Amino acid sequence: TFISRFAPDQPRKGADILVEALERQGVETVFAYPGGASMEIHQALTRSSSIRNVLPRHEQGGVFAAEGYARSSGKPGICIATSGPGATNLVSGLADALLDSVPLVAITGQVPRRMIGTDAFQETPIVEVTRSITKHNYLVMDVEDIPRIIEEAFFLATSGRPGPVLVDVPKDIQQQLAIPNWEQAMRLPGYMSRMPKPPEDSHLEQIVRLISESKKPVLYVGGGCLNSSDELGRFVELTGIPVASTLMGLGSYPCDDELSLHMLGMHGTVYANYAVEHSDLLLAFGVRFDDRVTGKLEAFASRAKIVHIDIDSAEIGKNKTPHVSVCGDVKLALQGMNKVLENRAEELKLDFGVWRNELNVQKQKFPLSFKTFGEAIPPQYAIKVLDELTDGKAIISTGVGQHQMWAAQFYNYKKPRQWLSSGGLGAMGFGLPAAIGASVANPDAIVVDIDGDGSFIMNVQELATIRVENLPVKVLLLNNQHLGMVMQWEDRFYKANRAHTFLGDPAQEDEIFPNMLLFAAACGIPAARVTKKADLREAIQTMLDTPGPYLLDVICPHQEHVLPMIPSGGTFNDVITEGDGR
Amino acid sequence: TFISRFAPDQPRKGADILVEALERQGVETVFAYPGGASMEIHQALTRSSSIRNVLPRHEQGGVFAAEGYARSSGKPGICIATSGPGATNLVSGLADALLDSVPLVAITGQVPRRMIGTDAFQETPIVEVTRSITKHNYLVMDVEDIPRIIEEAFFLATSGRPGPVLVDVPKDIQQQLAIPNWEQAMRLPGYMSRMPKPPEDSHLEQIVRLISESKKPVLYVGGGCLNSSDELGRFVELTGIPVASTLMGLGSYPCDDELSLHMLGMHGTVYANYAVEHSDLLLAFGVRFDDRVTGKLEAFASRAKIVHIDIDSAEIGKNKTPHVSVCGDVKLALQGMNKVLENRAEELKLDFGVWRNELNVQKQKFPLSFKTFGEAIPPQYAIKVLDELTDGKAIISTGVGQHQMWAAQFYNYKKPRQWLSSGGLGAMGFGLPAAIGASVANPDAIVVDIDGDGSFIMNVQELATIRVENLPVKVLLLNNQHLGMVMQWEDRFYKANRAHTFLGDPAQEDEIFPNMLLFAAACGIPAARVTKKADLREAIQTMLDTPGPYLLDVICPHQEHVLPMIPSGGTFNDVITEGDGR
Amino acid sequence: KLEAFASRAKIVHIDIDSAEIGKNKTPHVSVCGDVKLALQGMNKVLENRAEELKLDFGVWRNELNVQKQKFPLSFKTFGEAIPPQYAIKVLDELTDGKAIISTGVGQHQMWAAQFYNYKKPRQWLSSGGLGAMGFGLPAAIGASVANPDAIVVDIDGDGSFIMNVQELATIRVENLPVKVLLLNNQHLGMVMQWEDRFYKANRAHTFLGDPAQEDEIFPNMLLFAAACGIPAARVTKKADLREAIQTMLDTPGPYLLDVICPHQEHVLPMIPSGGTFNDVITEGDGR
Ligand SMILES: Cc1cc2nc3c(=O)[nH]c(=O)nc-3n(C[C@H](O)[C@H](O)[C@H](O)COP(=O)(O)OP(=O)(O)OC[C@H]3O[C@@H](n4cnc5c(N)ncnc54)[C@H](O)[C@@H]3O)c2cc1C
Ligand SMILES: Cc1cc2nc3c(=O)[nH]c(=O)nc-3n(C[C@H](O)[C@H](O)[C@H](O)COP(=O)(O)OP(=O)(O)OC[C@H]3O[C@@H](n4cnc5c(N)ncnc54)[C@H](O)[C@@H]3O)c2cc1C
Ligand SMILES: Cc1ncc(Cn2c(C)c(CCOP(=O)(O)OP(=O)(O)O)sc2=O)c(N)n1
Ligand SMILES: Cc1ncc(Cn2c(C)c(CCOP(=O)(O)OP(=O)(O)O)sc2=O)c(N)n1
Ligand SMILES: Cc1ncc(Cn2c(C)c(CCOP(=O)(O)OP(=O)(O)O)sc2=O)c(N)n1
Ligand SMILES: COC(=O)c1csc(C)c1S(=O)(=O)NC(=O)n1nc(OC)n(C)c1=O
Ligand SMILES: COC(=O)c1csc(C)c1S(=O)(=O)NC(=O)n1nc(OC)n(C)c1=O
Ligand SMILES: [K+]
Ligand SMILES: [Mg+2]
Ligand SMILES: [Mg+2]
Ligand SMILES: [Mg+2]
Repeated sequence: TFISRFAPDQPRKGADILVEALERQGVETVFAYPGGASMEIHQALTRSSSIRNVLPRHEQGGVFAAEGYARSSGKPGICIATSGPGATNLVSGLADALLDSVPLVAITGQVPRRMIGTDAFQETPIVEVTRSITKHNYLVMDVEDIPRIIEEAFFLATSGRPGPVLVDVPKDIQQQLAIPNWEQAMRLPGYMSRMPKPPEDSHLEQIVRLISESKKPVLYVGGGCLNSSDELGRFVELTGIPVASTLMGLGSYPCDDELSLHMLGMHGTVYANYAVEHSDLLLAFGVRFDDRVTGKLEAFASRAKIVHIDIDSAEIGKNKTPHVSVCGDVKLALQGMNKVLENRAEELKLDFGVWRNELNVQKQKFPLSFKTFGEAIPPQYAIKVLDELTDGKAIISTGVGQHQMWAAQFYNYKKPRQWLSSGGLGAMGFGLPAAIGASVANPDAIVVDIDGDGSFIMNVQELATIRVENLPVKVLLLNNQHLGMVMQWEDRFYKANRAHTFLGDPAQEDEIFPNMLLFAAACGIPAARVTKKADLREAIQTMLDTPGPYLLDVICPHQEHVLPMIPSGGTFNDVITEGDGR
Repeated sequence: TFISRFAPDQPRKGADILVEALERQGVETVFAYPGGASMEIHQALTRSSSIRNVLPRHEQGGVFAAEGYARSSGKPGICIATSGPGATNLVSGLADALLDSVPLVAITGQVPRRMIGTDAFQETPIVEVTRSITKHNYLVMDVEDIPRIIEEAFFLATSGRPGPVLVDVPKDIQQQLAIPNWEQAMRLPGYMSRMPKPPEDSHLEQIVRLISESKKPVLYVGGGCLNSSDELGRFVELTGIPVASTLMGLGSYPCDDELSLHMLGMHGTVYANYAVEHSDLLLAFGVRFDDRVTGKLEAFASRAKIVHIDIDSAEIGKNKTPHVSVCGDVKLALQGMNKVLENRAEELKLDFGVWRNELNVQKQKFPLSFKTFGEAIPPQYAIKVLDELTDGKAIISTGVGQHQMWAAQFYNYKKPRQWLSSGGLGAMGFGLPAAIGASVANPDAIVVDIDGDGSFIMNVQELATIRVENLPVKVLLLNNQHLGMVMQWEDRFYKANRAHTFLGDPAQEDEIFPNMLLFAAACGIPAARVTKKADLREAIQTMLDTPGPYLLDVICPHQEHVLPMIPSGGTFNDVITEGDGR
Repeated sequence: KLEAFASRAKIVHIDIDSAEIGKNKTPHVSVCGDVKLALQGMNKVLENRAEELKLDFGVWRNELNVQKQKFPLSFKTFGEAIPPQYAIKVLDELTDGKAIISTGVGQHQMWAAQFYNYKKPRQWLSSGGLGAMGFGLPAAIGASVANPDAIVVDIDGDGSFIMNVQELATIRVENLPVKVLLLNNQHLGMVMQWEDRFYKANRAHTFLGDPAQEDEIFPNMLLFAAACGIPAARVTKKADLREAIQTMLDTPGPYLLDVICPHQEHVLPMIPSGGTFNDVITEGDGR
């Protein structure tokens, strides 16, 4: 039973109605940056004793924090911004959430209704701007629509394929007095009629049949499995089918496990891509056959009968055409298949040990590798040490680039929602704010932002947020003084011709620039720099053991290349295994 | 005669064609941040010896810099970004340029043509997203359309009412080899047929007639007059009509002049708003009757015959209905009227000395004012000292808020394009990057960013850009530890109830947080902090005399309110002249 | 050509749509509002200051009345053939200018506007901006329902009329006294006219009759009416025209009068599209 701060017959501002609507959705935390068109909402927030605001220093920091909050918890992330420049600053985060299917509700203040379309002060047609980069959006045109729309927004954001929903609220609506009706019915008849039914037995039996008839099966798991770790683990025990994961699905199956092929794709392991290449049965659970993974589609799993289970019908048959498909929750499909695989367990004689042996040979001949030069610090080694010292239980957010790939390759995530990273849009500056959101959602957890010097400085202002909110966010800054990923492509495809990839100061090219330590000191955040590999272990330990926020500046040689690499649009035969920029 | 780096019969990459197209437009400087979808363009830039790139640390920094470049020169500003997260990071700047009518060409890399619409890696439908916040945009679908589209984009951005134009270029187009045709004809038959003709004599004679029949005329000038300072000055000499300027029109008429009523509007001077209120003839040249200026439209210039000259027909009669109008270049209209006003100079007996005396009485009774408390530093006084020490010849960019209004009130701009400020959208974080663009465009000029601690930290990463590019950007940071403008509205309309407006650290509320000096030190930028009013003059002098970049942290009491103030939607009778938050 | 239009005039524009004020022609004085209210206000002033003002544009009116004598609306009469202009002029006389007139689109539409003197507004129903054929007959239906006691006449062309000929059924079933004055030139006249002046009279699918019997009137519109139980007749000689129209009016209920016209007629005068007043065509047809 919900308790309101207002009487059932007591008229209150629309802004107060909007906040209570959030309270009735179980919202405990918002990321809101005040402005003229949203002042009323911010006032209403202070009257709430159950909702806490985390003030960012930039709205992009706000929305990225909401994403980190969502990704690390499974709850919807909520961010609030003012009209105009506030709203437009959310855009990268909205697109980010849509591409990675992250549940998000974004609320923006708007100019009064009568002022709309007149090019008014701080006015932006944000609904028009964001229609193609949100799952859905709204323009509230009456105070009485607030309870319904808020309920619909949370429902749409969290159900089916999750995604961002934006609600635009005109200032006069916020100021209007009304008595809300919470027993309103949602107006989503089309969306609800197309909601996937629970998986039928006939479809599930067909899959189990294909498994018993295969000899080289491979699991291909992604973001859709983040809530099915238990079910998937049970499935693997009953089948013994090796698991390859996408960038978005890391941790769904334990990375330190024997049957883990780790990540597949452009920078996936040789043995993961091998498995898919030579498979005769491909179990695609919660994936979307993106080109980072497939490369040339005609060569991708060319020998396999393909099973695709997705909650979005639009994804089934989009790029790769499956032989067998199921449109529904992969969690329910796994449960159903587990029931059958156990009751008919000995009737079936599942044993892909010969196939697993073949893959384990590839794992020995072509494992993940890095080279150590003198006392210089290998970024791969740095991440591997972090894994050991945190016992693989840390929440890891990243920026985008080389360090991102290494963070995915050399850390073994035990559970889902430990790995927070921008995959589809691949937005730099994501790491630090996402870590903020994750730490708020998980106060007792070890939270580490593995960032690059390019990505880190993009939203460096959120260091202030971290200190003020007293969040124990650790920053593992891998500093190669470059935009590494772009620099790598220059080396392989443009004869190493540098085109604005150096981030330091050409007047003092051997000096580290900027001095990230002083960025931290500005925000009262303790920090240090390590350069010698011998001192690295103790330095990371110090970062972890020191209570509160910490910045560790890890200096790396920039000549390092992410390996292995399948060129864009290429095949497994085109995989690059050796070489750098020396 | 233009000289190409390629033979007329030599096939070259589309990216090389795009860069030469910029060269043929006279482009000398771009603000580009590299990414996968735009690597080809960046490669092509290095082969150019006439175009220089300024690498920002954030694309929003890039686009804001392009704006500052444009506003301070009258040339189009050019920014380049990669696909996806690069493109979306431009959005605030695009909206900003559209609302303030700033000439801008934005180029974004895009995924290959065949990949469009497939939710590909780093793909954003940026044309769809930005259609409502640009003057026009393009999606290049063939390499042979590049010369035409680039030419059209620059033409559209700089002609008529200036504005931002975005050109989206797919990666495969950049890589395709072709022989460009530069003699292509632009496909803009509609736009060109609606281009305003030069002002007719009959229209101009009607205005001059109204002037001779008036007794209380007032000039109402704005952004449209930025290229007519000479013509406008000549006009004033011949008429003796007092001048009121918008936030966007500052400097069109010299602020230190006797006939200057300074700024009108919400935070305009009492005597400027008085003049308009009691005028019988309102000469609206290059303005758009925004609500910051007019307040309640029915009360705005209720006794005046209104003359409106605008190059955009859609602006004439939008909010306020004029008696006489001219659709065309205000520069040409001024020239025509000057010719008549001089030939019929003694036939006309223009003498509004009685009206000017009435206004000068209001100027004595209600001048701009500030109070000095002990040794604390008045922000108004700080800006006034900067004016004296730079002799009013400095280029001034600002953030958004209280400091912005004070920068407009207490600095007397002699010429147009000294004043760079986000007016229509009012985007924070604009100041520092805009100063960067201005300094690149004007290497020998004194460039000063008058910023607030909220706005400054939003794009603080561009401090790195400043040092690396060795730009003599001065930062006058007015630090009140708050979001001042919002805090002011809290005091007057919400009983001073603080809702997330404090920017410091509540654990050490008397300590200045963050330490902006260390932000500068991180980027090797010399800096200092002043707290006592007695030391202020010497501190600013040091900032100016010190060669290169400099940050001056000016500590101000936060209780200050911007005055005077006409409440939103109010009239002249509702003007607030006294009070703060003490 | 906008640059030539009223090039010597100070322009006053009163419109209730602000988007229309300054769109094509830039006014010196404008009022955004109801023209009805503007007229009322100006009338009050023009009467109170009536003798203070000495308004007398008799010299200007004399100059125009000279042009009216030298260049009036005209048509030519060939033998016993029926001039469509004359047909409409006779309808005006016999209905005393009090009839509601709907039209199709084309030559007959222009003649209906030129040679009928409408006394009051909302007598004239015609598609102007879009200019949609097949408008006449259904519009007459709507007008007759709204104005049961009024004389309603659809002045239509054989191309426009047949486009929605099915509404003849509607007319009979609803027992509406809709009169149809069908001006039949066996062609798409307006298009045919442009062919004559701009394409050397090269016919491109403008003939509406049957090429196997090109002198026979096709289709037989009388039988269209008979199908829907609507009394009808056809007139060909100018001498019988007056009595035929009278019969149409005096006959209670719906009626179709098929008026046969020579197709060589051109709508005059004509200013070519995008032209000026100096480019006005005053003479010529397709003979
Ligand atoms: C520099 C860089 C390099 C990259 N290289 C790689 C790489 O080498 N390898 C790699 O894998 N990725 C790589 N990516 C990431 C890549 O772009 C995509 O983000 C990722 O591959 C797609 O993840 P996904 O296939 O698991 O589908 P997701 O984007 O995670 O979407 C989840 C899918 O499952 C469905 N789904 C959601 N919930 C359910 C449910 N309950 N039941 C059933 N279905 C559900 C959804 O409809 C959707 O189709 C890289 C990114 C960057 C920035
Ligand atoms: C916190 C804050 C407070 C503000 N308060 C105020 C205030 O108190 N007073 C104030 O004035 N502003 C204030 N503003 C700014 C305000 O929102 C607008 O930016 C500004 O008032 C509009 O400028 P403008 O009227 O000159 O037209 P502009 O936005 O500058 O546009 C120029 C106009 O002239 C036309 N034009 C352009 N070129 C030509 C040409 N060659 N010939 C003829 N016409 C041309 C254009 O079509 C356009 O209509 C404030 C902004 C902020 C952020
Ligand atoms: C906002 C933005 N701009 C540009 C890019 C393109 N981009 C860029 C410029 C990368 C290099 C990132 O540099 P870094 O220092 O943050 O990390 P690494 O040096 O490890 O690559 S990665 C990449 O794909 C992007 N993903 N996001
Ligand atoms: C990106 C963004 N967010 C929010 C606002 C709304 N806003 C805010 C939050 C202002 C206060 C700015 O604080 P400041 O420190 O930069 O300057 P002052 O303290 O002098 O006001 S001003 C204003 O209109 C805005 N204009 N732009
Ligand atoms: C539905 C439609 N199609 C085509 C046209 C173009 N059009 C055509 C084909 C006209 C000739 C109409 O023939 P008509 O018999 O109805 O009238 P006239 O012979 O008097 O011109 S008039 C004209 O502008 C149109 N206006 N409407
Ligand atoms: C924020 O912009 C708006 O909401 C706005 C656009 S038009 C219009 C009448 C309004 S408002 O309702 O009357 N609030 C307002 O002007 N302001 N102006 C401010 O600072 C100048 N603030 C803080 C407002 O709320
Ligand atoms: C940048 O994104 C794209 O341009 C892109 C989307 S789909 C597709 C086939 C391409 S690309 O032409 O083949 N370049 C590319 O993949 N990448 N990938 C990169 O890093 C992973 N870089 C730097 C690219 O250019
Ligand atoms: K930033
Ligand atoms: Mg780097
Ligand atoms: Mg401040
Ligand atoms: Mg005809």
